[PDB]
Amino acid sequence: LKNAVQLICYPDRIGNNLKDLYTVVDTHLSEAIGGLHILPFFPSNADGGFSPLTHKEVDPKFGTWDDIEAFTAKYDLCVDLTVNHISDESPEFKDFIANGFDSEYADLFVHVDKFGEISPDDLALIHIRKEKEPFREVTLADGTKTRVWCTFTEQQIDLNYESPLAYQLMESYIGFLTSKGVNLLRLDAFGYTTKRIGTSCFLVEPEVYQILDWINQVALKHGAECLPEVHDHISYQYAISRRNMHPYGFALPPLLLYSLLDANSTYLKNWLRMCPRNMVTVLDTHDGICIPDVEGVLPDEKIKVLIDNIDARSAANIHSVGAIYQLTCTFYDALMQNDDAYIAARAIQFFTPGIPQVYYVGLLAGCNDHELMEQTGELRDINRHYYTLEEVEQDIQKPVVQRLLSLMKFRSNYPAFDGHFELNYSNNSSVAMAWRHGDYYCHLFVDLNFKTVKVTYTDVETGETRHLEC
Ligand SMILES: [Li+]
Repeated sequence: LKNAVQLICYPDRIGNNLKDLYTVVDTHLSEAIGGLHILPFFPSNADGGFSPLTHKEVDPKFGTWDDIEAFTAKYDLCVDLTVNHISDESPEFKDFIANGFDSEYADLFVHVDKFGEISPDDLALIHIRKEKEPFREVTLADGTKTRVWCTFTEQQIDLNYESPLAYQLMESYIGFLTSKGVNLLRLDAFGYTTKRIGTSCFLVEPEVYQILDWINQVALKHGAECLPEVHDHISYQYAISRRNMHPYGFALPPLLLYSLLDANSTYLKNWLRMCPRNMVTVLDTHDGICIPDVEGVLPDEKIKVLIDNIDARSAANIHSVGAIYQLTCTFYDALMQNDDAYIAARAIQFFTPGIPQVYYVGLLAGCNDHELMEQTGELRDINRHYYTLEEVEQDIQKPVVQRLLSLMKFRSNYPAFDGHFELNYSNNSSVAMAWRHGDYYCHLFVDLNFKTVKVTYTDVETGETRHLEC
């Protein structure tokens, strides 16, 4: 897998289709990116393809499989394996309803009547997305009432991992996708899949790791890399690094938001000393910033400083089990549209060990739009605005976006990152990150209280060290 800036993007949000994205990606980002994580295409009733009827298909409006294949041929390809759940509209679920209890698929779906009568203590013990019980009374064709357990939307149905049919549905999905050339696959919400009474049912030790390893092994024979995603204390991300499945850099976005807010480099630098390896490093993402990803990394005093100095166009936060659970804003509006601060943030991300991943609304320095969110009624939709290609053109004609593009291209192009990372000494208000591969060497220095981003690099054609201000 190549060490170049990637791109998380939608099949339909930019352009009218996947090919339209290909036209723009070839026209620009051809030299800047080298990878592509495309949010799901396959037909879904809920969560933007997070609940597909099947991974074995591509929705027609978004595009055709061959267009996805063309992306696979040119760049790296990452797509979502919703290992936790499948659609109710999905045929295997439909067959189970038609056959009622007597279906091969039904054994694969989890049933809550199997657990006996759950205690109130055991009930409260469960890790909760929303404040209704994670259950689903199904209307069978038989005219009978049964209960399946699902974590997210009712249309999504959780598939338990005590039936090997779960692992086998997985393996067929992985087979199709890795054949289509997907370099990497992200295991969506892996922790939720383990379920036990008297247990949180999220990230349960060590079965969740065992389930992850089996999926990873099938992918490795497949040749597709695994990027399981979890929103929990970084220690779980470190465990994923030990597994060799790639960890996510969920801690760095709020860490950098604080560090830029207060002009404070200390916690960022400790994290850099000890960050997990094989990480893929985000700033702006298609979800919000689920705060528990920064806890421990940033003190509660500083998380409170950040959350307060947020409250002001800027973030909106919805919390179910916490005073703040998540905050939804475009990263640009998180930094109050200050483009020097945003450039420093992207540079720091790129010098962070791991594979940097820029988001589309981030790449076009997009400001959040309330109106798309209001019609949807979805929070995260302020970070998921639709782009037309001429909107694209005029937005890449912005100075901040062109600076960003210069930055993205250099990080993918430069030899030194392929070497070792050495973080340098600096004061508590600035940061110094260096890469040294062989003769090649590059060096990011950011002043956080002035937002100045100076990179010194050695270029073989010159044969001499050179200094530029990205
Ligand atoms: Li690996």
